[PDB]
Amino acid sequence: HLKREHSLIKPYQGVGSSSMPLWDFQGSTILTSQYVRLTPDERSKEGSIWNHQPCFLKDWEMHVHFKVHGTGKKNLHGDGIALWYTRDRLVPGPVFGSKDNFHGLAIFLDTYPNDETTERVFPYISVMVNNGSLSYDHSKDGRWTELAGCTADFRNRDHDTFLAVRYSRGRLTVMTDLEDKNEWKNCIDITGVRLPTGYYFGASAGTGDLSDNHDIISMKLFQLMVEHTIDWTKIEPSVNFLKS
Ligand SMILES: OC[C@H]1O[C@H](O)[C@@H](O)[C@@H](O)[C@@H]1O
Ligand SMILES: [Ca+2]
Ligand SMILES: [Cl-]
Ligand SMILES: [Cl-]
Ligand SMILES: [Cl-]
Ligand SMILES: [Cl-]
Ligand SMILES: [Cl-]
Ligand SMILES: [Cl-]
Ligand SMILES: [Cl-]
Repeated sequence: HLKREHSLIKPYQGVGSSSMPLWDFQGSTILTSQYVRLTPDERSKEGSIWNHQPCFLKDWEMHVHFKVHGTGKKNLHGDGIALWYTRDRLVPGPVFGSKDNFHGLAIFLDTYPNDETTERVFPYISVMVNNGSLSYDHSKDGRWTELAGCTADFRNRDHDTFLAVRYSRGRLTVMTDLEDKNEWKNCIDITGVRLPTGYYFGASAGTGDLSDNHDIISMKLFQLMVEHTIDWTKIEPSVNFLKS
């Protein structure tokens, strides 16, 4: 149930050949045969990669093989990666290399605590749903708009690191595989998440005074076979909340 057209898999399609590429590469992104480097380990970069077509699956699960790694000493690295399922695509900006006031879903892999009064241990993975009205407060690591999150040790690991994002029937689940255990450990599991079909998958990274290599190695999108019993492209991104 792999959907190849919404995936990035080695050998990358159209790279070193006449075949149709499936992704657009934007900003500081460096394309090599063995990784897509959203930013090099250099300051003040914004790079992204965006699926060349929109996704109309109602129920899906994206697996991302990524690598964040750099030569910054002690805590002097940043800023992280965002994964996107959004109305718009290709616009750079302050939100891990991509535009603010976005429409849809963001999954942030934040590696630098901008918030001087933070309670979190970094890196910190969180999710945000936006109808266009919200601005991600980068200076505060998105504190005001975070729906859920978990600390996650993903930098400079000696083995492969993966993230899974599952969306089906209003349930959004983010899982990690960072500890070389060939298993999905839960990070976030929330319900009442409303997203339309017809949005774009993408990934972006950003660096400022602090930097890191932010690599995407592969992205594999799976269609979930889930029963349904409305115009799904017109659903406004939103979240419904269980009452107290
Ligand atoms: O890179 C770390 C840091 O560098 C600068 O201070 C700014 O660009 C911040 O937004 C960024 O988070
Ligand atoms: Ca941050
Ligand atoms: Cl590809
Ligand atoms: Cl490089
Ligand atoms: Cl800041
Ligand atoms: Cl915020
Ligand atoms: Cl770290
Ligand atoms: Cl390690
Ligand atoms: Cl893990």
